[PDB]
Amino acid sequence: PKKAGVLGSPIAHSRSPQLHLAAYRALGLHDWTYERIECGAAELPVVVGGFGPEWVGVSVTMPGKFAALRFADERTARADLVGSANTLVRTPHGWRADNTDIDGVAGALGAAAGHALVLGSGGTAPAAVVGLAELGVTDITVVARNSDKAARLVDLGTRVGVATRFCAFDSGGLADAVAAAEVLVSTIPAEVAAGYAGTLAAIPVLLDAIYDPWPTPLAAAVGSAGGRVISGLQMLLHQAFAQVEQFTGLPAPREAMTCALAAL
Repeated sequence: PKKAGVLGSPIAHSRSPQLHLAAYRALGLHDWTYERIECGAAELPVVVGGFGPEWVGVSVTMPGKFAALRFADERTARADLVGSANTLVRTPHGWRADNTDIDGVAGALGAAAGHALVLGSGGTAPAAVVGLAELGVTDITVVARNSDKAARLVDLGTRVGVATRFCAFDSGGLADAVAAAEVLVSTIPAEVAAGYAGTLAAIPVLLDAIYDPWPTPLAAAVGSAGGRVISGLQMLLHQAFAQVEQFTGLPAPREAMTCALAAL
């Protein structure tokens, strides 16, 4: 019997246990548990440090992903690349940090090329840039409120081989940016994106990281226009596959987890 869970604040409405427990069931790991743990950044070392030996690893959501990367004694190249970790895995002597939000974006989209648009400068935005690059996107426009953080994201794009630029929200460049991109990944709150929904509506494909409440105004606008709409639930599904594999040592049971997501 082993233990896993998700660390975050807030955490009460996490859908991670539904996915992980569906997976453990399908794998015949019936005795494993997966718990929602209220945990902020400063509290992360207290909780993970206090884990007994039956803990195999934990998922980490906001606001602990930077603290998670620091707490680990070992970090994957991709976690290093995006600058934070949503996964901690127990190793013989310590903890390894990974970031599966990259898989979350790349897997939810399946494929992409040419030009992409990313809303937001922090959160899952770095993972989205890397995930987009991974799929073979060659040009990314970052649209964000924070111009300083956006420049850092732009440099990351450049460093994974992608022509990357910043476009301010209310600079009069957004329409041109939408017209040139084939896919939009939105990492900002639905409340912020809503006012831009009319301009963003024309995008051929939307991946909205938000999944609750649903639909977001942006999703409704794109869906109304006939664009492909992918909810945040798909990102959650695809980032969970790699965590299940690292926690269990077994292949992610994709059909069982997909059935659990449909219920979600």
